[PDB]
Amino acid sequence: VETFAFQAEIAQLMSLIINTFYSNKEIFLRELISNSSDALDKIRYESLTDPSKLDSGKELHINLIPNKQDRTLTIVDTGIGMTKADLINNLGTIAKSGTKAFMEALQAGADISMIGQFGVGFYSAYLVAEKVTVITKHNDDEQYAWESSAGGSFTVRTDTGEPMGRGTKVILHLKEDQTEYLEERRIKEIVKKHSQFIGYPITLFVE
Ligand SMILES: CC(C)c1cc(-c2cc(N)on2)c(O)cc1O
Repeated sequence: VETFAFQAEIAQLMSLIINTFYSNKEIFLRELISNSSDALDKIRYESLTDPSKLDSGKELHINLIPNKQDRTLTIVDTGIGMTKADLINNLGTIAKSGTKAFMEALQAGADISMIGQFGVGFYSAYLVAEKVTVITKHNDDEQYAWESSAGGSFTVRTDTGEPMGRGTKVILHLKEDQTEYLEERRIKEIVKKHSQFIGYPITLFVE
């Protein structure tokens, strides 16, 4: 297991997300679904010229899996996946510059719900999760697990878990007071409200 420090700007963003009073926490799901859609777009585009890129799975979709026993909500996609280098490099985002721009915008009056416009929507997961685990598999690289409970560091290790084929799984270990996001009707409501027109099937698992 390798442990890394977040860049200062990202630690700052995470602390702000965790410590700022903001009731509209449901936006985290929209941001993660949006990220999954973008990753699915990427593998779709690559497959247009190299159909064999889909050898690792032809179906392009998103699964939402609540687990009340583990107090987790997991968002799974079969998108392009990330390399180890991507994970370390702020999970394939331009988080350093994006954070700067998000900050500049917040000063220009913007609110936290606009976070996705700056390429750092992922970190909104920390509105509802005490810990986030990201499992990912990119074609021709191994499966890796990233994990962080904030506090300035993250870990990366090779994943010995269930082989994914290709794509990304975001596991949200929810805060004790955020278990509404495991309720079927609540997830349905959020998806219908914020993600009604995503171009890939979204399947909400039941328990
Ligand atoms: C963790 C977060 C930023 C995120 C990244 C990817 C992703 C990005 C790439 N290149 O591959 N997979 C994704 O599918 C979903 C996500 O919520």
